[PDB]
Amino acid sequence: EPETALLVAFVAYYTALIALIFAILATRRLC
Amino acid sequence: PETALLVAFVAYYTALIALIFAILATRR
Amino acid sequence: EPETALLVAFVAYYTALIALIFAILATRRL
Repeated sequence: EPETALLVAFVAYYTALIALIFAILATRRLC
Repeated sequence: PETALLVAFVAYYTALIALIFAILATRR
Repeated sequence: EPETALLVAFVAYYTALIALIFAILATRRL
């Protein structure tokens, strides 16, 4: 599957951005 | 291809772990 | 639970960046 690779990469790219912001929010919530 | 889809799945599961790790820190 | 969750937030931060890299690395294969 050639087109499926972009599907998982985009989901991974946005999910990692969601996890990136949550880590920023969790740091600034305690601190 | 399978070689690129495998790397995209690592990124996906690594993003899932980072997302779970973020939840564990929020609950505390 | 106290200052411990701060370090766990740092683990989530760098793990997400690693996921961002593999998402870009998987795009380079196309």
